[PDB]
Amino acid sequence: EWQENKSWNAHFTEHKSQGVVVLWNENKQQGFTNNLKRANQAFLPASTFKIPNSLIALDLGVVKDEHQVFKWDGQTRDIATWNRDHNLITAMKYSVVPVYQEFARQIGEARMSKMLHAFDYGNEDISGNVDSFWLDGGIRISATEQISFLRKLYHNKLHVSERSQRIVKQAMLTEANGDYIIRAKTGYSTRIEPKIGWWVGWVELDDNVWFFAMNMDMPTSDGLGLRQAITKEVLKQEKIIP
Ligand SMILES: O=C(O)c1c(Cn2cccn2)ccc2c1OB(O)CO2
Repeated sequence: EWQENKSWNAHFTEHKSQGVVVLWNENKQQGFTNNLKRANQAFLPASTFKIPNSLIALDLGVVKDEHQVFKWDGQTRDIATWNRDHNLITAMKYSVVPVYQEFARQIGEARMSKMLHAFDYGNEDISGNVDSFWLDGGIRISATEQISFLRKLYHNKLHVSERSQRIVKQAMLTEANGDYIIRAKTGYSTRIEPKIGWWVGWVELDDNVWFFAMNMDMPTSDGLGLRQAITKEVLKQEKIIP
């Protein structure tokens, strides 16, 4: 069920980095990680919370489909991609916080709390500001717990409609070619220590699917590219991608 492979530490070492990668082989039902303790510690989800928050908003009508437009409110913010109109697709891709804060207001916390207990998401706790608990409130989740939630979403087993789950999976699309497909979501948590980055999702092959969840220390914005680079080094060492 779970094996530790400390050879993968070489990939964090050679980049002067600390973190964890967790993998799950769905055909064989086997899990793998470089550090079993950190794999099972809880952190703020940050922008990886955009997956469940999308699901809830669609199932309630706040978002009607993936073409509906959320136009720029005219307030200039330090991230430049955020100062333009978006839909569900581009708002996931550029991690556009103020679009999703507006959703959370619309949903309100009786219904947000209800959906998270139904989802069995993390510690299920939404203490703090209705529109920022995932960035500086009481909600926490581990890498192994990210994997269990994502497996339900892959199999359409969450207690929302099939249509909602299909639309969110479309909007998670990150990479594809003749060898693999990746559906995933980035996160960057900087408001409460420790600053960390996330990348969670899966790799679809012709005949199997490998779920993944990673996080790593991130004192400076300069190492954000390492989230994907280290993850792909593990995948290649294990012969999952070329
Ligand atoms: O890593 C994030 O997703 C991300 C980034 C960087 N980034 C966006 C797309 C790829 N990288 C910047 C700000 C931010 C972010 O997520 B959240 O946790 C909210 O704020």
